[PDB]
Parts: sequence; C-alpha cells; structure tokens
Amino acid sequence: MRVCVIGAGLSGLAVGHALKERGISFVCLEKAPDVGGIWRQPGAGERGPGYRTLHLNTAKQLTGYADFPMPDAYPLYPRHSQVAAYLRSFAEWAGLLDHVELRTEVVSVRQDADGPWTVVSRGADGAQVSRRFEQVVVASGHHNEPALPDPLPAGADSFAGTILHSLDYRDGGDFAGRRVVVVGLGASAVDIAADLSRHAERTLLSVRRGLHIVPKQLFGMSVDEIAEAPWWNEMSFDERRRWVEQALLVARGRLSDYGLPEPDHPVFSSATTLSDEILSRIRHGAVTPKPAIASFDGDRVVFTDGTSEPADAVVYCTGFHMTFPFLPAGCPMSADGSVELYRRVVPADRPGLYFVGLVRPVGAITRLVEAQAEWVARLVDGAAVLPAADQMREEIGTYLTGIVQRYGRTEGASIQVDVGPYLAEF
Ligand SMILES: Cc1cc2nc3c(=O)[nH]c(=O)nc-3n(C[C@H](O)[C@H](O)[C@H](O)COP(=O)(O)OP(=O)(O)OC[C@H]3O[C@@H](n4cnc5c(N)ncnc54)[C@H](O)[C@@H]3O)c2cc1C
Ligand SMILES: NC(=O)c1ccc[n+]([C@@H]2O[C@H](COP(=O)([O-])OP(=O)(O)OC[C@H]3O[C@@H](n4cnc5c(N)ncnc54)[C@H](OP(=O)(O)O)[C@@H]3O)[C@@H](O)[C@H]2O)c1
Repeated sequence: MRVCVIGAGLSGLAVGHALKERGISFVCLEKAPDVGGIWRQPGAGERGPGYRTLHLNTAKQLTGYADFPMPDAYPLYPRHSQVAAYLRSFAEWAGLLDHVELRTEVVSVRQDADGPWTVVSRGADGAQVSRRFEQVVVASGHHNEPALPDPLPAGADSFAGTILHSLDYRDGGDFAGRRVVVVGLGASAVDIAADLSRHAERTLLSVRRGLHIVPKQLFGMSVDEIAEAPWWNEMSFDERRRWVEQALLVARGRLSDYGLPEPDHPVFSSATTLSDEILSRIRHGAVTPKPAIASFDGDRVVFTDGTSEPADAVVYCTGFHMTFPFLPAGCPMSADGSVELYRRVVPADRPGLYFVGLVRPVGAITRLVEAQAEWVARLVDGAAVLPAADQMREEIGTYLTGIVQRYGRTEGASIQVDVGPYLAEF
C-alpha cells in the first residue's frame, strides 16, 4: 500500500531495502521474469543493453552494496552473469522478493487530487490491474530505449544486410565469418567491435568524433579507485589533467597512431571510453578504424572518406534515450535539454514521487542510489522534509545554469554529478 516502487534493478532493490529497514509497506513491480535489471539480460538471451562479453568497468568493492560485499572470489570486474547472480542473492538476503512482483509491468501512473497515486500494471496474462498507492518511487533506469542516428544514411532501406542496435546484440558468435560495421566510440562500441574480431571475418569501427580512449587501469589502480585516492583528490584540476595526459601517452601514446580522431576537447571535457582491448585490436588488424557511414550501396556500406566495404551487418552502438512511458505527465524535464529534479530525485510540483538512479556519476552509481534510497525512506514516513516548491526550484536552477559551465549544453548533462560532494550531503 504505502510505497509503489517501479523497478527491481539495482536501484529498486536498493530502495526496497531502505524502506524495509524502516518498516514501510511497499512493492517492486518488475516487468522482467527476475530481478537484476540490465545485468540479468545477457544470460537470459534477452534484448537489453548488455551482451555476453559485458563486464563491469567499476571496481567491485566500489560497486557492490556497502552492506553486502560481492563474493571475494569475484574479480575486480565480474561478468554480467556474476553481477546478476550477486544482485539476486542480495534480494534473498534482504527478504525483498515477497515484496516483488515479477513479470508485472506498470503501464501508467497518475496522481489523484487526494494525494495517492493510481498505478495500473500488466501481468503475463496480458491483463491489466489498477491500484492506488500512497507514494510512488521511480526506479526504472534511463538506458531503456535505443537511440538511432537522426536520419538513417541513404539506401538503408535497400541494404540487403542487417542493421541493428547494441540492445539486439548478443554474442557475435551469431556473426561468425560475416562482415560487420560497429558504429560508435562508446563503452558499447569498443566492447562489441572487440567481441566481433574474434568471431567476424572482418570488423570495422565507424566513428564520427574522437573520444579519449583510456585503459581500465593505471598504475595497477582502476580509474575509479584513483578518484577516491587521497593523492588524486589532493591535486587540483590542472594537476589532474596533465597527470592523466602524461599517463595516457606513456600507456597508449597518441590515439592518432591508431587511426582514431583526436578529441576536440581535452581529457575530462571529452567523454572517456574505458577499454583494455580496442587499441590492441587495431594494432593486430582485428578491427579496422573507419570514419562515418555515408550510404548503403547494395551489399556494401560506403564511408565518408570514400571507401566501400562489403558488410553483412551493422550494429549501431549509438546510445540510448531516457523515456518514462508510464508517466503521461512527462519525464521531469526543462525543454532546454534538462531534468527537473530537486537534488536529482524530487519533482517540485508532485508530492510523493521520487526518482532513484537518474544520475550519472564518474564511476559506480551504487553509493549514490544507496544514499538516494535512505533519504527517500525518511521522506516517505516524515523523518525528513523538503523545501517549499519555489525553493526546490532554486536548487534545480542552480544545478542547471551550472552544468553549462563545467560542461555545456548537450544531451543529458542534466543527470550529471560529482561523486564526492553529492554524497557529502547525506
Ligand atoms: C550496458 C551497460 C553497462 C553498464 N556497466 C556498468 C558498470 O560496469 N558499472 C556501473 O557502475 N554501472 C554500469 N552501468 C550503469 C547501470 O545502469 C547500473 O549498473 C545499474 O544497472 C542501475 O540500474 P537501475 O536499477 O537504475 O535500472 P536498470 O537496471 O537499468 O533497470 C531497472 C529495472 O526497471 C525495470 N522496469 C522498467 N520499466 C518498468 C515497468 N514499466 N514496469 C516494471 N519494471 C520496469 C527494468 O526491467 C529493469 O529491470 C551500465 C549500464 C549499461 C546500460
Ligand atoms: N561496463 C561497461 O564496459 C559498459 C558497457 C556498455 C555501456 N556502459 C555504460 O552504459 C552507458 C551506455 O552508453 P553507450 O555505450 O551506448 O555509449 P554513449 O556514451 O551513448 O556513446 C554512443 C556513441 O555513439 C556515437 N553517436 C551518437 N550519436 C551518433 C549518431 N547520430 N551517429 C553516429 N554515432 C553517434 C557517440 O559519438 P560521440 O561521443 O562523438 O557523440 C558515441 O561514441 C554509458 O553510460 C556507458 O558508460 C558500460
């Protein structure tokens, strides 16, 4: 009755733990046949952002729940199978599954003038049920709808091949002996180009802009334990900026010597993509750097420098869009490309709705959602309160009108934060 949680992923298990530890009645409605979120989906053969060779890029001790450590025989980056098995055994140890409805998809959420929210869910039977709930916590995560190129390049209609997104990619063993263009330079592109390159006959990597490809580790320490190390923090910014530059050139030299465009923005201003494989796949010819895709000329794809290439498939690793389809009201947005959420969680106009996990930090999100979960628990039963509406909107306006200075206008810079001082406020 008290709290309807949408999402049994990492973020929704976390919030369910935090209400349970306060004694608030709640349910997690999850659409998937088990808990775990995206990490469950490779190994269930299901269309999700992950793939079979997906691993963590954050340190296990920094990524597992601070109350429930990951198995110690786990490596610093476990596989998607290892984490999704860790999440479920977490749900077991917290006794949350009795409060979990699996295979139940929230189809709409509406606020009633009395305060409670009516929430209609769809079961495996295709049947729908409508229920009222005192508060609602959104925990559905923002990598849920595939983001395509704004126009598909010309002739895509008659490509005589197979054009897909990172969500529909699974093993690559499905691409054994074929010819694939990977479109992207993000965490999903580098990973998938390298998965092909062991299965594909030829593996191309089309890129539009240069990104700062960085190894998972420097000095033995992963890039996430460095941003918690006292030394790193005790240095300024320009001390850190050239610190990494020297380390990256000593570790991988110049990206231009791999066929990759040089970033138009320096490390810390141009998204970093962490890989320990791609450059060494270029240097062995297993993946071949390309520019943008210009056309689909028959059974081949034509690139912007002029080259042709026979291609049986193209998997677009072009990102994802943040959609919240069950809120007819509109995702908490500003229309300049920005989120409307006091402290990245609370909508100012709607009492009783929280958003857990709609943040993008450097490194693991886990502690951020642990904090968001504990604060939303004391908001529900009144052991914490919020400013007035207008004061909430002043915090949100300082956060916007600020992400333009450390960052800039773009896409989704509005769910972005530092780890340290954000969690300092808890
Ligand atoms: C490919 C990929 C790799 C990543 N790798 C890392 C990594 O290595 N390290 C790291 O720290 N972070 C990583 N992340 C970030 C990642 O989002 C978090 O690790 C974690 O998955 C948090 O997910 P979440 O619980 O917020 O939501 P998600 O796990 O994204 O999904 C939440 C759940 O909500 C459910 N849901 C959605 N809509 C409904 C509905 N209407 N009704 C019912 N249920 C619904 C979904 O089925 C899902 O189970 C990665 C993300 C992606 C996409
Ligand atoms: N643990 C892991 O190893 C792992 C694996 C996968 C994902 N993740 C995480 O999960 C999220 C998934 O993001 P993602 O991997 O999809 O990467 P992303 O950050 O969304 O980047 C997608 C890539 O597509 C390019 N692109 C965007 N629009 C394009 C267009 N219209 N045409 C062509 N190319 C275009 C971008 O180029 P530009 O940058 O130049 O715009 C970028 O290189 C990220 O937060 C990532 O860190 C982690």
